[PDB]
Amino acid sequence: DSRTVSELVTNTNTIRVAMKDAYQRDGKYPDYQAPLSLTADSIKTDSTGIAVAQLVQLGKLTPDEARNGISGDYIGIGGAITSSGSTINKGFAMELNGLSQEQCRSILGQVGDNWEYVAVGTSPSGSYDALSAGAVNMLAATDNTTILRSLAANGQVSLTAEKILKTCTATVNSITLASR
Repeated sequence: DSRTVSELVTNTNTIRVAMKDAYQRDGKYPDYQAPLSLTADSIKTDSTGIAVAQLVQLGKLTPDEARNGISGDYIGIGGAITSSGSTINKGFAMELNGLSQEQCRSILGQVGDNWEYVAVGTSPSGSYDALSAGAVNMLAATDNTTILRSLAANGQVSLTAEKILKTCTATVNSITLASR
């Protein structure tokens, strides 16, 4: 469903800018609070510190821009680290869950170059496996199948069509995008 993919791709850009704008004054980004309890009602009211709910409450996102229309979940957003021994979320990460191989490849080809960190996982609809385990390590080494691009030494990898074919190789795929 190309309309849904297109919407998610366009939204990814809006979320990136929203996060940078909202949390520039602070100098660091919020911890992950799962968005999996949110509904089309409570995206507008939730007070537990879920990033996408905060961006909606700030007017930076509409309620639908916060939602992954492929998985049916509100989009997961958590912290990311920018140095090896750090406890501070100097970056942020968003995860796009529940993607078929074809959806994953389409999205990667349309957004992957816009981010400093790009990883592919297998998080299903209903789960955010890349964010629920703590801040994302933006310095993870790149490899063929899972960490595509990162802030690591030699992590600035060109996301060629052939490299994208080497990933999203699972039945159910997910993409994690992170930035300073």
